[PDB]
Amino acid sequence: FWGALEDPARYLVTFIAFAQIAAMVAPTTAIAQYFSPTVKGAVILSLVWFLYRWKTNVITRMLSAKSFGGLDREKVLTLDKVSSVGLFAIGLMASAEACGVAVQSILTVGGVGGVATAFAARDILGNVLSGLSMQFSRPFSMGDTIKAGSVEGQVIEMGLTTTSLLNAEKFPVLVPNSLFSSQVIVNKSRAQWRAIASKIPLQIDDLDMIPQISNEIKEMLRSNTKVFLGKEAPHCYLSRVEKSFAELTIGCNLIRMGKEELYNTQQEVLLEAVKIIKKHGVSLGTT
Amino acid sequence: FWGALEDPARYLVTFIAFAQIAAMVAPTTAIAQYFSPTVKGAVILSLVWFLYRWKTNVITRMLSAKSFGGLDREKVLTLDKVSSVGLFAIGLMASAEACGVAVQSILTVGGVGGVATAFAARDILGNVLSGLSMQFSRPFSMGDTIKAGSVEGQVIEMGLTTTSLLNAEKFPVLVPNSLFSSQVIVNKSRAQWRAIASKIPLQIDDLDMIPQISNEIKEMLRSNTKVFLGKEAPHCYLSRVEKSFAELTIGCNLIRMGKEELYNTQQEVLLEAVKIIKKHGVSLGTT
Amino acid sequence: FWGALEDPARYLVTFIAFAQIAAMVAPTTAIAQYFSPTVKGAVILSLVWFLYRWKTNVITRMLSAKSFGGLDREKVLTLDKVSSVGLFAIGLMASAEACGVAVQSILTVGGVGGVATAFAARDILGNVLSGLSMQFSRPFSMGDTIKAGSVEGQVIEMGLTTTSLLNAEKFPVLVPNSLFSSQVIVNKSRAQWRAIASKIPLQIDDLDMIPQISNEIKEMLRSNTKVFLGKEAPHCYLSRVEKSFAELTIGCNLIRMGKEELYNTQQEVLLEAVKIIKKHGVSLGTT
Amino acid sequence: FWGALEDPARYLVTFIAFAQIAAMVAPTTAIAQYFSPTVKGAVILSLVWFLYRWKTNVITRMLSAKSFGGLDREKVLTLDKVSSVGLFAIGLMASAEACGVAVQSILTVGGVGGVATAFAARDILGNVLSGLSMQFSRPFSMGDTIKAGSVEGQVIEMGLTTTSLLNAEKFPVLVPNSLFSSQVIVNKSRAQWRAIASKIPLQIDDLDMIPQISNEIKEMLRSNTKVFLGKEAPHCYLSRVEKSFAELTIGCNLIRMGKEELYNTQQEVLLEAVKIIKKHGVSLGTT
Amino acid sequence: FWGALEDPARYLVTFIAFAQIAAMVAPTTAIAQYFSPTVKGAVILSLVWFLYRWKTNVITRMLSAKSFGGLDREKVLTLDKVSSVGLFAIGLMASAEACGVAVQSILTVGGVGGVATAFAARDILGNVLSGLSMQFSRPFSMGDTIKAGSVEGQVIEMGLTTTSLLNAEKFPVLVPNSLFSSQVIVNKSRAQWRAIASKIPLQIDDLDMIPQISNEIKEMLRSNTKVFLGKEAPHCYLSRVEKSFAELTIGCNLIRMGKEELYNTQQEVLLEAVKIIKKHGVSLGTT
Amino acid sequence: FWGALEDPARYLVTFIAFAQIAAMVAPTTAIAQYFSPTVKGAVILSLVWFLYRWKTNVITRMLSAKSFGGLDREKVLTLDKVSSVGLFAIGLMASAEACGVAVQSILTVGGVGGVATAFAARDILGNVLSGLSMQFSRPFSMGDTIKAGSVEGQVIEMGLTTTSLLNAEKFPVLVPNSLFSSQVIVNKSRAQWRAIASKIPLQIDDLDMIPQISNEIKEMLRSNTKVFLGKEAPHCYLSRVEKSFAELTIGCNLIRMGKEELYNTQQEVLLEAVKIIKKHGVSLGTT
Amino acid sequence: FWGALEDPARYLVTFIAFAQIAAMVAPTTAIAQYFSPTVKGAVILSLVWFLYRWKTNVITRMLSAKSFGGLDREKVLTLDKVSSVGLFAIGLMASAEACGVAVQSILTVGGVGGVATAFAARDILGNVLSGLSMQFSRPFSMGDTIKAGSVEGQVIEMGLTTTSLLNAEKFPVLVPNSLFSSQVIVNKSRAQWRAIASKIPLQIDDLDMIPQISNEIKEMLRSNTKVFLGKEAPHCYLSRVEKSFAELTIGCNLIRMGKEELYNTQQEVLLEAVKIIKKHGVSLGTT
Repeated sequence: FWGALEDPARYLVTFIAFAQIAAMVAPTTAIAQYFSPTVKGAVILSLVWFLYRWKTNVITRMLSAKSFGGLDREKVLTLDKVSSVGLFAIGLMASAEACGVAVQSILTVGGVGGVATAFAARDILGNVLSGLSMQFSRPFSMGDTIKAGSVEGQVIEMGLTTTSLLNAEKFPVLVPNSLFSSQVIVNKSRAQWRAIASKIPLQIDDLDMIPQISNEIKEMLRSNTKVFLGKEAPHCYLSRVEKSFAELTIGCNLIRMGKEELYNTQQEVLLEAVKIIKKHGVSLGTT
Repeated sequence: FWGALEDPARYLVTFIAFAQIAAMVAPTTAIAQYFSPTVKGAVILSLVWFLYRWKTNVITRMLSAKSFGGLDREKVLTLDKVSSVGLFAIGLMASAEACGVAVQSILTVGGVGGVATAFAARDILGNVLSGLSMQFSRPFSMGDTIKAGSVEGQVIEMGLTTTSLLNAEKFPVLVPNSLFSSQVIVNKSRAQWRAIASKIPLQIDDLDMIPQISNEIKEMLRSNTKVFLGKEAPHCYLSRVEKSFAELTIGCNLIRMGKEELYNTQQEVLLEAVKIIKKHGVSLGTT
Repeated sequence: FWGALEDPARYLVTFIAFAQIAAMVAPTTAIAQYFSPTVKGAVILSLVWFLYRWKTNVITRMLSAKSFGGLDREKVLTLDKVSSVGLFAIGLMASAEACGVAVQSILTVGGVGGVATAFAARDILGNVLSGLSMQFSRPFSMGDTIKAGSVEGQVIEMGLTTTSLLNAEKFPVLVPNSLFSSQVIVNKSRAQWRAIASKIPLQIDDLDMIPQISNEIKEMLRSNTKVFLGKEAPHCYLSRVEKSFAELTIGCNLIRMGKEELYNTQQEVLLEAVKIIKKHGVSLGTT
Repeated sequence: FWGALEDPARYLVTFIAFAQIAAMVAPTTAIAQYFSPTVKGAVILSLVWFLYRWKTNVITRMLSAKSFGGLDREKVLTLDKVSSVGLFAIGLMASAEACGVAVQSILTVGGVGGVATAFAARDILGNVLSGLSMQFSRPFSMGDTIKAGSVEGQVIEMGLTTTSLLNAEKFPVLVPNSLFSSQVIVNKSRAQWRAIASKIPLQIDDLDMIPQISNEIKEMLRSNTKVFLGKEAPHCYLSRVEKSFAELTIGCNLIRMGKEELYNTQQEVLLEAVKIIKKHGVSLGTT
Repeated sequence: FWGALEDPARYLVTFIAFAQIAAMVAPTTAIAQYFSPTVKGAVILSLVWFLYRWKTNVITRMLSAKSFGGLDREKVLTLDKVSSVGLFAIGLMASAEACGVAVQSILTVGGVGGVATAFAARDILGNVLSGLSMQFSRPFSMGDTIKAGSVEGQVIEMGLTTTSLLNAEKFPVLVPNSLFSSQVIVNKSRAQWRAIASKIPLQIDDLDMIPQISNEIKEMLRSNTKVFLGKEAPHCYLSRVEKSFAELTIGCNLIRMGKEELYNTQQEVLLEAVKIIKKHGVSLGTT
Repeated sequence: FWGALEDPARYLVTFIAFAQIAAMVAPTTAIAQYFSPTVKGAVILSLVWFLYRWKTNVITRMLSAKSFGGLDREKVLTLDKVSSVGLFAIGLMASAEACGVAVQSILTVGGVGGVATAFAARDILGNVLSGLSMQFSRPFSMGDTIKAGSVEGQVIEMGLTTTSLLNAEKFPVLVPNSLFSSQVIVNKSRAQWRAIASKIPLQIDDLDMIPQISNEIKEMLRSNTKVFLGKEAPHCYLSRVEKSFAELTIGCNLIRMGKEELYNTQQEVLLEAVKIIKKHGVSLGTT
Repeated sequence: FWGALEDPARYLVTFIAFAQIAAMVAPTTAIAQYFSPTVKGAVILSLVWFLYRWKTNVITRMLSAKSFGGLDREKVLTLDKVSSVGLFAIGLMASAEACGVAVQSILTVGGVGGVATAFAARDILGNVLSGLSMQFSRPFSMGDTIKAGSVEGQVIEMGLTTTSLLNAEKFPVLVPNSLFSSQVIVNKSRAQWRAIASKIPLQIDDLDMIPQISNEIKEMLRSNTKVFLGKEAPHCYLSRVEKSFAELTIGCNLIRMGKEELYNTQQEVLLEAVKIIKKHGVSLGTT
């Protein structure tokens, strides 16, 4: 409040301005060595206790009068405590710098004791900066079923420090944002043309009808509705040939499945594929 | 105590103020080079031994008189020891800075010997800052069964440096707070619409009745009471088809289960599902 | 706007230039100690509130007039908020430096409170610099199916901070660029002469016809069309001899396969190889 | 010793004070440029060799006279060697700073050569600070069977740098304290209401009597003495249904077991549970 | 261009040199406080806009005239953008330092905002320095089939930041050079006297003929051509004795195999070894 | 040698002291700007080439005269090379600081080029400081069979940088000391009351005699000589009940076994336990 | 060359010394503000282009005249390029410091742009310092078959940055030296009294003859020649008792085996042990 707090803050620096310092030129060691360390030494000592009144009138204005603020009560009552040590740290650290008493000895205990809280606020401040860069980069939105670190889930909320995303067990995970600027984000809702990589083991003991099984499965997959063909072709090749079988890794490429249309297709592709395998008189394998 | 400690602290700087320095202008090298290094050199040397009396009268006022303080006795008796080296470090480090003796040689052994304890207090101070950010971000409360790093447990206490949460074995884990600003917090009590991902292997050898099993299991799951349907549909599709079977991954989505209502449902969904499988004359699979 | 914002910015420094400071030589402590801390103290205090008008007229010029800018609306409305704390930080940090009030006490809270955001912007700024080095080094292009960390996918987009590459499940992964300057990038589209490393177990119980199987498989592989021979020779040697079998690790080297020509060859090489094995009357092994 | 060491330390600075410097005002370059670099250059050079006598009279006073000190002999004989390089480093680093010879060139080899031992003492000093924070935070006491990193053991000793805790093999592990401020501490002796999570596979082939087995096991567990019921209910639900069986995950919640009362209960709960399973005519499963 | 760009760069500092500053000694605050902050303040302000013309005439000289330079077009068009912010950063950061306006407030936003890009360019600059040390240390050449981190491949190219090496699947891996100064490089082409470590399980049930099998296999291996014997002897000892067998770990040491001469030997050593095992009437084991 | 090296070192600074500088007051720019940059500029330039003679007379005094020193020859011949670049670095870095030529430009290439070797000597200097803290903390002695990181072995030697401990294969491991201040040290020779955690599977199919087996095994273990009972009781409970068996985890607590008395007890406890199991007519299990 | 390069380097500073600066006292702003910024500004500007001639006459003296130097040609031709940017960096960084133009703005772009290459040369310079500490600590020699990180091999070469050691596959691994000051070095050639830890499963079904098997195996092992007994006794105890067997972990301690004497003993100890087992009529186990 710039209309009601400057009275003991600024009127008591107009006081020490006029009463003792400016009007009075008393020659008993008060000009050469006290005119500068008691104006700047007293502007600061009554600008720190300006900011203490501008700060602790967020006690009167925000929590006492308004209904606990735009924060909560326990959030703002420890904010009028962690901003009262960062105001005493700048208060003693600037009031000792202007009074000339121990200038570069309190600045080195408060520039090193204040870089201790910069070595240590690399996690919470890294989350603030990475969550500040998620607003520019935009990897996801409020519905995208992303995954950072096997943290598959749809994004509930996007905060500054932590985005909360609702897990595969429908548990609201609260991912810190520094896991988004240092890790892979597999965004799974801005995804068109999804894919199948299934595998069917099959007991042949023939090893020569199997290019016709591998041809007719491809002829199933490219003559399938809701299958995308502009990207990679539907592949069905064999691998892992053993004493009795050869497992065919069926691959296909769907188009914009909605997760209940998806599993009907991942079911019916594999079932129709097994129908084509049983058409050639060969049963399925033991793995 | 600003009413009873300034006597040998501040009366002996009013002493060296008036007796030797201010009133006396003795010309034998006492003004050009001793007026400033013995006022600021003696304000500081009797402000450090002010803070030593304000500090060691927390011995008389807190532990000797009051019942061992708001800390314990062994907490505050090593606090009147770790604050007596941070007062001798600022005492020699400011008393050597005002006396001009070795200014930037003690400041570089105490600004580097004091950043050794800032390289090293990145764990305990990181826990203080991350536990100070848990008050603003609020990932959990005193009942939330969260997990940070396979550290599943309900939160007993929320401290500055370590929140203690009671484990799955009902052992009170004491998680440091820097595991909350750098890691995922799967908060499991602000969770509505929980889910089932079960799997049922089933020996068919038919592979063509199985869309009717996969349809009738879905018709069980969406006609089930206490099952949420506004989010993802109850899915029952097959995967991993082999020589004799196909395992059906039954998925469902419950609503706000209370962990004893939960397992009755995760039991009866799977039992009723097996009843529907045995209705179609197919038994369960070998995995 | 250098034609319409300097009026209250620069005309009110020509004001305090001429009106009070330059023309007026009033001897009541206004020259020795106020001529420099109120010109540079007021150039800066009306150059910060120049840049506040040049900055908040990107509100009028970019989002209000033009259609939300070359950024979006929510991108530029938090850019006129994160550039208004970096202008108040340089505003108080330079306005306190020119006014001489607490010079090296606000510079040490803003050079340490501004290196807190340099300890912490090592992820987002590391992504900017590594994505700035991807433009010079060029590991990949817009079609290259690269992989950084089991992150196999063709590159959709190449941004500053994150390149997005479409995964093996055709999910648009959004890889941060610092995973490209610190990790291996297996670029799989600037690849000629691809290879096969297959394995065929085979029940012999002879262990002496097997150099003729290993010779005739090599004679298959080097007399194969679309097989590259200028690099490593097509090898077929045995390993892992056991109670009944010896698995032959067939290796070959193809030439510039197009991923649907590829698996036809990886099929027919192994099938023709099994035809050569069954020509020598030995069946395949149990692994 | 402030009564017997100042003789060659301080009497030879009263010597160079009176004999050559203070009383003598010889005009051959001895006042303008030698009065300050040979008082502060000789106070320091006879305050370093004060601290060398106060330091090496811990040789006479502590190890030679007293029985090897409160440390050992090999501890204090290398402490009068690592404090004689930190006194020669501050001795040359302050004696070169007061003599003006190479001020900011020895301070930059001793403020950088002394931050080499601050980059490197982040492990031992991190253990000192984290073990100094274990006195305030108090995660455990001298009997608590804690575990930090699969380091299960009861705490023998709690030092500054390393707490030693006696392992599960009854080997005295010596955990560094920085593993307590950066890692989870599962304190297992301030634990009330311990739990059972057992599993019983059981060959049913019925799948319809099993809600009565799951009801009667719960009726065993809540009608059990020394079982806590104010927290989570005793659950017995099925999971992992397969070709012949369904494994029932029996859970229960005991009360303050003393590790030999515990395993009698974890035995008799599972035995009585198997008695209830064999009461319903179904045998146990194959897993 | 030092023959055609200094005209508006340097002729307009000879202008402000002669016209206003040097020849003119106008006494209206232009000598005591403007002679130094407007020569060095205007040398710099017309040396930055010298380097802007020397820089943006790499636009005219390199890309517009010559065919897109020794870089590409998109490489050099973002190089005339990332060198125009490092010239505006040094331009405002030196032009504000010479004009005296906010000296140590812009230097602390540009020495800390420029060490943000030194905390962050530790990956790309680490690759430049480690790839600059690969030229001195020389771990490999353009044909060496090295491996850093299971990154087996022959080295295609050796760049500054990334050496590209063609993988075991003949995919051109692009390894960053900091994986060569911090990790093991198994250089496999400057390798003489390669080795075999094979294993043969063998069903004996005798356990007493086996020193003669282990002697005759060694007599095979040292009487083998292309086998090196100056280093370690060819060993054949048993290990892992079980119910029926004992697996003999045959070791040998070849000489400078060329990868197709190699596998013929690794085949024929094991085949001849099995011939010696079948000579003693014992068949091979089950593992 | 302070009796024979100061002749060209210190006599040539008494030379430039008296001959040119002190006695001669020649007014041709030799007092205002050359009296200080050529005394301190020549004290240093003949104190660096004092330390070069005090350093390279460790060539004459230590290796040439004495038998290669208390180090070896190859140790001290590279110590008169790595101390001749740290003397040229302080020689040019202080000789350029006193001569005033480029003071803060060589100090910033030698305070940053000398903190490059402080970023990098965090491993070797961390080993020196952690091995300097092993002398105070004392985790082990010269016979203690400790383990740091699955590095089980008895400690042969305890150096400054690396303690060498003889492995479980009796290979002298050379552990760096920074693995002792950052990792767990399971000291296994200051261990009293060792333990057994054995397991016996046993085919019962009774599940009701097994509290008498679990009682009689405990009655064996507490009536056993050389078994400690003041700590945890000898436990024998069952776990992992399956189709036919229940494995009993026998635990016991021995007393100060000497590793050949140990395994006789770990043998005879399990054998006597199996005798008690076969007394109750039940054989051992399949696991 | 201090006899032929100082002509344009030093004769053109004797030129600007005598011709314009020293002899000429022209009063047109050439003494107060140009006498110091153009002597030190021109000593440096003709000492940098002294070192450019002393540097680029390693082009004439080393590679052009001598046969490509003690380095190679490609090593020294990029050394006359990476020392020509560290001479232009110190050239502009000191020439801008003496000319006074932008002193603390180029020093902060070259003390921060030169600590970017100190954040980044922590790998190559860490290898130089750790390989410089391998000369003092001496963990190994040129024949020692050491292992750092499963990097078993005999040491071929010991460089500054990387020691190359020939692998178990006889591939010359090139280990960086920072893997020796931060990791365990199991030096396996300064090893006396090697050991055996073998295991023999054995089908007993007796469980009472087995102390006589465990006694007679020990009587074999201590009555064995080339077996060391001054350290740990030869142990043979049982563990892992199951349905039919008990595996006896035979341990022994050999003496200074030479790797072909070794495996004959590790063979014959196990064979003789199996002979003693078959003497007691019990066959070997199934594991």
